[PDB]
Amino acid sequence: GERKKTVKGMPCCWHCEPCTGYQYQVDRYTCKTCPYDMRPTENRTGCRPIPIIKLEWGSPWAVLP
Ligand SMILES: CC(C)CCC[C@@H](C)[C@H]1CC[C@H]2[C@@H]3CC=C4C[C@@H](O)CC[C@]4(C)[C@H]3CC[C@]12C
Repeated sequence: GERKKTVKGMPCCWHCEPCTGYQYQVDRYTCKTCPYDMRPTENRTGCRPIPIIKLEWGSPWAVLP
């Protein structure tokens, strides 16, 4: 769940830094950027649907109506 370990001139030892928040560790060397249709979960690998909210009957801004 943490990509972009960039290899130096020698292809043996790498430095690992976090990718972007909206990006993924889908592959070892690819940040996937899962689309806006669904939000990253706790682990940065694998997409997860966004929770949905609606007009709640107990909404504080729906008392006077
Ligand atoms: C007492 C209730 C059930 C009926 C009468 C409600 C009337 C008086 C209206 C007039 C203005 C209204 C408030 C206007 C704005 C807010 C801020 C919001 O973040 C929570 C609800 C709250 C606090 C409303 C509550 C209901 C309210 C006080």
